Amino acid sequence: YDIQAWKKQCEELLNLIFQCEDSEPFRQPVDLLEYPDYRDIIDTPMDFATVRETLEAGNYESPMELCKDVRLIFSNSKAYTPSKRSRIYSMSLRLSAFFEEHISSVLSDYKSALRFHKR
Ligand SMILES: Cn1nnc2c1C[C@@H](C(=O)O)CC2
Repeated sequence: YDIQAWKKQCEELLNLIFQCEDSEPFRQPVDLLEYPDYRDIIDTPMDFATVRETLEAGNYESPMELCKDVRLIFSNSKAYTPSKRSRIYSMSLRLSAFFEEHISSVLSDYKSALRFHKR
């Protein structure tokens, strides 16, 4: 019932994501010189270094807020892809399945900890 445990769990999951070859297109903001029309389609850019920095600055209040920003990395890739069979989009799908499989217990444990505290 540790209410704060999600933070280190999320740091460790981000470490696994940064080791994954599938995360390379998403580690830093999308290069606007390489994709000149990117901001014509994407309203809110997001990347894993921004998620890690926000976590490390103490600017997430819960793992749900972190999960919303990671999900935005994946929804931006899906909105920007010219094809659902593109290389970078295909990497985003695999990485999203890996993230979702690992974040489930972090969210469950955090919510259980809040419920125990409320009692
Ligand atoms: C920068 N980026 N993020 N997601 C994607 C891309 C490139 C896009 C394309 O290949 O034109 C496919 C999906």
